[PDB]
Amino acid sequence: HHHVTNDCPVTITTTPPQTVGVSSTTPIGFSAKVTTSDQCIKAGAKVWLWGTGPANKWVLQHAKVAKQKYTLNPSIDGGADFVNQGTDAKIYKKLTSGNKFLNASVSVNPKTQVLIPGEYTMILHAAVDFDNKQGGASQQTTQTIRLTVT
Repeated sequence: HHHVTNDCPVTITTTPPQTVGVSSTTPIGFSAKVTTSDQCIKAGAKVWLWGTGPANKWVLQHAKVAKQKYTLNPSIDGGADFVNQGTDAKIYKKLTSGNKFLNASVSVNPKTQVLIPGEYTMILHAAVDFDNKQGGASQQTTQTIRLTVT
């Protein structure tokens, strides 16, 4: 029903960098949150979050060794959805004035997923879809989540 004349921002935050010991058994949480401007929410903006893995799953990737990685399936807030009823892990949410954030998280369980020392990064992509004067448009950005082991 509405279009904007300044493109919607895509505003993502993530968990700050974490450090853990190789022998820790505690679950490690990582989360991301996406929003946009109040005017874009009024206009009907839809925000997105996705990873770089198969089916847009989130990948915690060792800096040195290509094959060392964990592909993680996200959990999302109750107002968000997965693409195609969950056949893909890409996430979207139509924001509203009473519900302004898309929130999602993953977890590494050291008990089932072995912890190797070193640096890990996890790339997340976020976007916002809206209409401007030329019709459908989107802006996207990226942020990298970090984990240091031992």
